Amino acid sequence: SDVENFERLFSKLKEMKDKAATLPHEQRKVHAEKVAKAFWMAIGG
Amino acid sequence: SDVENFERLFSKLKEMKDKAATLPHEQRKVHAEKVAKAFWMAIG
Amino acid sequence: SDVENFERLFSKLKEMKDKAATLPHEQRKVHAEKVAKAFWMAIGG
Amino acid sequence: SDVENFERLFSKLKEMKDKAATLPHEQRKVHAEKVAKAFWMAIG
Repeated sequence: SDVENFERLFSKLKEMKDKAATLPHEQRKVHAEKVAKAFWMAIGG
Repeated sequence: SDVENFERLFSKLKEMKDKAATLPHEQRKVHAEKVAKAFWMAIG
Repeated sequence: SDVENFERLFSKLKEMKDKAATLPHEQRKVHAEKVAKAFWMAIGG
Repeated sequence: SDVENFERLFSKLKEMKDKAATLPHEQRKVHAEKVAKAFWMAIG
């Protein structure tokens, strides 16, 4: 029904809000992994 | 200790290998989170 | 395999460590050779 | 002894010639060792 659909979509919006809050931590993790890949290639990995 | 240094460096090589291997997956997560943020900011 | 690759890369890190330990002796040798080149040019070599 | 002095000075000229000629190669070794040290310190 429309109520269950709205409840599910609010849950989806909360999911999107939480993903957005994760973004700065995720971007720092990506930078650290880029550094690791550069070192990994440099030593001949 | 010789063996302890190898133990430490082996795990640091493994950690560096794992970070490097996870980079494409993490880049896809960052993109998906950016899409989620843009839609959340526009809607909410 | 991944084990042989890790073993080879540890060997590479030990190579880099040994090169780093050689650096002070190498810099003293470079200074002595710079002195020698200055004298060599001075006497018309 | 006249010949002994020439023997000594000839080899000192040769040693000085050899040091001077090795300078560019040794400078490249120093640079490579500095690169190895920077990466070893950052990783290990």
